[PDB]
Amino acid sequence: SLRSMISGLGDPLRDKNASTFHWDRQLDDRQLLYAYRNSWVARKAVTIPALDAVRKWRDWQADQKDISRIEATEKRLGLQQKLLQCKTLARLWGGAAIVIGVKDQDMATPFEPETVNKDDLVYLTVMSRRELSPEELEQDPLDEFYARPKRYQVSNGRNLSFVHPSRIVHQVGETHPDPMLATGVNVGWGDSTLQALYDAMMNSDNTQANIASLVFEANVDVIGLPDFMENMSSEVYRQKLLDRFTLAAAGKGINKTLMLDAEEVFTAHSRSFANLDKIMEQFILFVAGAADIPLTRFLGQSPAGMSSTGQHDMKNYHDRIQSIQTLDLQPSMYRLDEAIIRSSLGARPEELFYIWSPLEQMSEKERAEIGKLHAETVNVIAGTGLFMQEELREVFGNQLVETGLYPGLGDLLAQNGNELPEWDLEQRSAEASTKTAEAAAL
Amino acid sequence: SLRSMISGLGDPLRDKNASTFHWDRQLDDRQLLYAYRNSWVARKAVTIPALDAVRKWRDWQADQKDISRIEATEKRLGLQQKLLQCKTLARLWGGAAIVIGVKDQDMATPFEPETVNKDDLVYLTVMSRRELSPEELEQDPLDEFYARPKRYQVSNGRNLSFVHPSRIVHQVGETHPDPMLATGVNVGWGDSTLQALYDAMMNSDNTQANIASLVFEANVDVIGLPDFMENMSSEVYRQKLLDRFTLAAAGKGINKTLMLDAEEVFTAHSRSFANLDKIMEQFILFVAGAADIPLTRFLGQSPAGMSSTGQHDMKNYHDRIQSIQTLDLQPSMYRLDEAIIRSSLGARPEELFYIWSPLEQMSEKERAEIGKLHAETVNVIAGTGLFMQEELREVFGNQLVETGLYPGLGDLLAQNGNELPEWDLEQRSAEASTKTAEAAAL
Amino acid sequence: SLRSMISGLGDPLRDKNASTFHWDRQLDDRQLLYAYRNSWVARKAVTIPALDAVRKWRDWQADQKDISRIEATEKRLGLQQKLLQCKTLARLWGGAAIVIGVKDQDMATPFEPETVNKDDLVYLTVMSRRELSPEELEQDPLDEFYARPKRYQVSNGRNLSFVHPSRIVHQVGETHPDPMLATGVNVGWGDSTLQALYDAMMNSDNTQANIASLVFEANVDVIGLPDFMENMSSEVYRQKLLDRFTLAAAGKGINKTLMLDAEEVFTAHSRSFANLDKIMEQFILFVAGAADIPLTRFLGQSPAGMSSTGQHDMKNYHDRIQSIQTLDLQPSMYRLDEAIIRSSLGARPEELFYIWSPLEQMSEKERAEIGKLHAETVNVIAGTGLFMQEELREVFGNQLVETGLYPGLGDLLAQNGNELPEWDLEQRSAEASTKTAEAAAL
Repeated sequence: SLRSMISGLGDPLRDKNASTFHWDRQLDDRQLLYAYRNSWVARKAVTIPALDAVRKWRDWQADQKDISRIEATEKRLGLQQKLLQCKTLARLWGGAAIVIGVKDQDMATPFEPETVNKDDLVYLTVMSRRELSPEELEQDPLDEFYARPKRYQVSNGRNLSFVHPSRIVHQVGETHPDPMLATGVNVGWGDSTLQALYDAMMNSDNTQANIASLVFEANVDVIGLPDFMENMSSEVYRQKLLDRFTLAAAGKGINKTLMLDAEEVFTAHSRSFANLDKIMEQFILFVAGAADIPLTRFLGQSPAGMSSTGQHDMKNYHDRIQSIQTLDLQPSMYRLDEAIIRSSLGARPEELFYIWSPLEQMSEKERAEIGKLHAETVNVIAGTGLFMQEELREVFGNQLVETGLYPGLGDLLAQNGNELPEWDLEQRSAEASTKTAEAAAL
Repeated sequence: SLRSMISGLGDPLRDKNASTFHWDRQLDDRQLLYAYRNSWVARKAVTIPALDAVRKWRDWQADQKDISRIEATEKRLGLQQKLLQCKTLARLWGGAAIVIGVKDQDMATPFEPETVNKDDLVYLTVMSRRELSPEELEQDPLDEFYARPKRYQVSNGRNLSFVHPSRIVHQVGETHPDPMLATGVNVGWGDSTLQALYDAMMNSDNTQANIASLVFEANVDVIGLPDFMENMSSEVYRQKLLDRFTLAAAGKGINKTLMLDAEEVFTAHSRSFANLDKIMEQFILFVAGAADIPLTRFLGQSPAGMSSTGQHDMKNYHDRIQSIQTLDLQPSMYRLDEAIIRSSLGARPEELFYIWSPLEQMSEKERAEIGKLHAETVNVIAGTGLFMQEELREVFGNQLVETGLYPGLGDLLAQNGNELPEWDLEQRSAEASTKTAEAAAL
Repeated sequence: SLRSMISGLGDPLRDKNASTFHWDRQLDDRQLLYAYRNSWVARKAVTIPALDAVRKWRDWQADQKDISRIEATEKRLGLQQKLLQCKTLARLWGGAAIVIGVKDQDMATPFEPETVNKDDLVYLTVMSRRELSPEELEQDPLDEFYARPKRYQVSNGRNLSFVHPSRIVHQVGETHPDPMLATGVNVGWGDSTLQALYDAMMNSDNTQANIASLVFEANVDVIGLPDFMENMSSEVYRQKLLDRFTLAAAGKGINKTLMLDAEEVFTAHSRSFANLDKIMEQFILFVAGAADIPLTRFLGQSPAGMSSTGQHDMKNYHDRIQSIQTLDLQPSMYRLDEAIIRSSLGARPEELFYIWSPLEQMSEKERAEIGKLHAETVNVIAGTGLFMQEELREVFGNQLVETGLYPGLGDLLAQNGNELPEWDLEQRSAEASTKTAEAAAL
């Protein structure tokens, strides 16, 4: 910091630039509901960066007619919607959690739903931190889920139901830096995301309601009567005055002219609206920066965006979503996603995985131009002898279904699976001339 | 420095330009928590330059079905998330540390977890400088980890647990220049990154709360009564006045006209908002420069970016992240990354390494155009005789999986490994005509 | 210089333009620590032009399986980080030095670690000028390291340890012009780089703290009471006044109107913020020019850069770094870099060297287009008979690994080294028809 001996440039008593500033903590438990429900600024910062992470998602890899019924268990349970509805409650409140139910599982055991090799999966109920209880910490620096609550008092009505954390997907809004020293309602949970952007939000919403108040007082005018103290001294006298000024100040304007006495004044006070529109747009920058959403997605496609050059428009926004898909949704679904591939009739392979779907929407003419190039990498790879032509039917057959170009492509077990008559029992002509190569040459 | 004998241009008593300036050190222990939690400026400067360094990461090299289970030990331990959660605490506080646990390892020995050739690795717990203790320095100028604490008092509750630094990954925020003369809480640790950008942050956040205060006082107006000293002299008299001015100054504006006496004044004082919006944007430059993040990532995609030309948008920002991946995360993981490749059933090769993944997101049409060119370098290289066609199946097979173009490509041990019938037992026709070359020519 | 006889244009008594100016030397020993730690301007000018010189570095040349273990000795000692941590301390302070330790080496001898042909290298400790001592000069104009200190008192605690300069890499910040006449703490060292840019730094940081002070006084207003000398004459009277003006001047603005007496004044004084934002940006030019960093790297990608045309953006900045890599890091590592290639089991070749890695980051699509052209220079060179096809397997095999296109390319000693069956024992058909050329023609 700077401090000058003359002119007081850094003195915390005289100068107040940054020399007299600090931060006090701020807390909120009820107005989180009021702000989310009654403000479009607060509802957009909660929903949309969590809604764009599960729009397109999770194309699997192996096909032994098994990519079809590994999705049938997802569509039955509604795992797409229940991960969206969980992440938003973790975004609004301090955190939320969805709890897994495998059939015939007892209590908060050391609870792995990984060994059960059946087709038994029924429960996916999702609850916020309102309906859970993080009522331990267990600071032992050797346990799995260290500094995490080990036991969840969760039920309504009938029983108590201690639940073990390995039965629970654990979702937080923002990770607290010192989780043992943390306080408030969210003890074993994270912190809300209306915490940091509360000051940026209330600066913008106050100046909207102030500048829209000045438009009513766009020009107020006064009329000064000489002895006005005495006309307004009874009821019968003052209604003789104010009934006539109603009919005389109703129709003034372009097509009527006022008549006044030479004493009466009639000045007009016009307010100023200079530069009050570049102020309104510099505050929604600081909200959109606080939510980490560009103004081509926040505030829709706004005309006041002049750095969206036509190749790198929103490439930073899809770099933020892929840091949620691989850092907040990928680790916490580890007791899932090996249990649901376990529910393919009990059998679980090892080289079975998934990737996340790409996020950029492509045009219909661009998807035709993409599919024209994928057919032409194959023509160059198959032209050189480096892979089996039995082999390329699987790989190019699999890449061309998840593109969505030829979606009705059922080739496994219907179209002789992966076998044609012409692979090995037609390449005799290459095996014939090598038998004639040196035998009929010398 | 300049100094003139007349006009006092460099005199530290008369001129105060830079002649009367110095720096005093500044310290902070509690408001690091308040600023990180309650300010979007401070939380963004901590998280995002440490979050973009572990988004995409570490594609390995050798495939003897071993790139699959060398990642299974990473996904089990959660090494992706626990390196992100470690670097942020080192970024906020003075430093942080994650400690390795190999099964059946005793104490703070001269502790190499490199010789143990088993499949034994369980513990990865990550703690800040709050929960460690750097309680030596050992200034001997010959030891490994010179000027580094040699012993860490770390446990909670039960025992004391001296821990050796070779069991610990050591992460700091900013490296202190003179580590022996250093003081404060962080003795053997680094310095926080809210240290340097504290002045740049508080300049911007003060001027946000001042300019949003002037919008309430956008135009205040006064009304001067002639004898106002005497109406406001009791309770019954002054409520006769202020109840009527409520109903008379509530509805003034476009559709109602005030009536005043000819003595009463009613002036209106309009404040000025000239150039107060180019000031607001020049202070977030100096924050984004202090955090070393461009305003196309800081403050999202901001419309006030006019030097992001369409080829070199953020090429400086990915040059900064690759200087973290190879200078702060690459050396400190040296007792890791040879222990985890040791946990491939005890056997560790020598020519096994990794590179860091590229950081630029590519479009879906651009990844089709990249894969169309990789197939065409092979067609030119295989067309000239310089490499084995047995050999190019491995190299082009390995480069085409980490691209993500043909991800379901299991060719090792399933597709006859690396062997086709047509490599050597089909090139007889080239070996036939050379037997007919000079034998049947003379 | 100019000087006019009338109008006094160059008179050092009357005119003060440049006629009354000189320079006094300036010194600083403690505030180098305060400015580096508490100012983002000073820390960026030290670290970044020294951090971008060791980001990518030193691809070696010969491969006889020896480029792999000539890097294993670098990665073991941490020579990448310890050259970065040395150059920054030389950049901040007057200079710094890293000292080499070869096993079983005694004292400050005439000390060449070049003759020792073993695998013995353990010590790399790096110390600033704080922990060394340049306590001779030896002005004899015939010696190696002329005007350089010949002996370094360096240890802590136990012993004295005279160390010879050929055991030491000598790094300075800025080379002093007259090193024998030099004074201060840095006698045998260089000068700091906060020396020259001290005036440019303090001009910018003062005007940041002044213009952010005016925003608090954006519009101050006064209220003049007629007899205010007499209300403020006791304690009970003045709190009757100031408690009512609190509740009357708290809520003034758009939705409340002040009521004053006709004597009371209420003027409002609005300050001026004209052109105070083009001043703020002309001072960070002169800092970035002083640090010799363009504003597309200093201050991140700033929107106020309008000479970064899309082909020659930062080509001057990489011309400055290559003048550090070949003029400050290349000569001083001469007792290294022949000792570390000596540590390849004692044997040192002669035609073994390195180049520095290129600095421009390339896109992923551009690295595909680069590799498509390198395959096509080979197709034209191998098509003409000017080089052995045995030979091009080494050269194009070596250039295609350091590009990073096909990184898993182990061809030496695994893929029959450099030999195929088809080089010489398949070109019989060219040697056959020349035997049939003139023999079977006449």
